Amino acid sequence: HHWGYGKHNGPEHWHKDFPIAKGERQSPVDIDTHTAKYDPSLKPLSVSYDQATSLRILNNGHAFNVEFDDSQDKAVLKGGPLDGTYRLIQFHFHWGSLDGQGSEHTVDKKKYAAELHLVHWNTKYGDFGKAVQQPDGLAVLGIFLKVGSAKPGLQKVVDVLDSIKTKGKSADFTNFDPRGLLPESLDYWTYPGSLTTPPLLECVTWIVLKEPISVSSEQVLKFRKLNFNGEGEPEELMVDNWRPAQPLKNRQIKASFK
Ligand SMILES: NS(=O)(=O)c1ccc(NC(=O)Nc2ccc(C(F)(F)F)cc2)cc1
Ligand SMILES: [Zn+2]
Repeated sequence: HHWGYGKHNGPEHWHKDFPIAKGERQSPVDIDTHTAKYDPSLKPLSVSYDQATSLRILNNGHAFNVEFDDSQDKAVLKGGPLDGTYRLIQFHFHWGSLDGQGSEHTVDKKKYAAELHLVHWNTKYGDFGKAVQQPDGLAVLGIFLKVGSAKPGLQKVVDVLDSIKTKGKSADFTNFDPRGLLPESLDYWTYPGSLTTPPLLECVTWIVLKEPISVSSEQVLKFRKLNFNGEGEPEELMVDNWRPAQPLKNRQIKASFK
């Protein structure tokens, strides 16, 4: 209820209301590239976003979510480590106050400027709320952002942020094509984990792409102008909305590539 990313309500406090914060399959994690093992058993990853139907963008006080119509199999993720069909429901990002931090996952302890999460639920469970109660309910495709060249397919997102500055604001966001946020390669790492925000449910198969996308400094600067607060409340810039790496415990990270 009053969780956030500050000193007084941040990740080190979450366990009091959400004891699974100290569980056995929490996310994010550091991806040690030397220890991850290539797995021949992985099937090809299939990202099928041609019929994706975006609807709205919402500042929820923690990030902003671009939401999709998930009432039919329009935009789906299949293959890789996944059994069956996972429907896209929303994407969001986590980012930093500085270009050297912001990602949730790390790669050999490297932090990226931001991380995109494309969230999908397993259609065998009928709805998102049921899926999050299952160990294989969700698949989140995570994509790192580094600062360099602009990402043209992100600009429509950046340009609507002025209209959702504060918590609880939303705006129409139709006809956005999430294909424009992907890198060229679908090479990935995968492991079983959790939501990275309360309620921290252990329901996610994480698929983290190896290739980052590049976004411009100007693009990420606009993310940092958002607010965690509601309208008419003291301004708190929406920055550093990332959970740090958690203990790997009894898990193995698998690579799709040699
Ligand atoms: N950072 S992360 O990728 O691990 C992650 C964290 C929290 C969530 N939660 C939701 O998407 N919640 C949600 C979606 C959708 C609905 C619906 F509208 F269907 F009720 C109700 C709740 C997802 C992902
Ligand atoms: Zn996330």
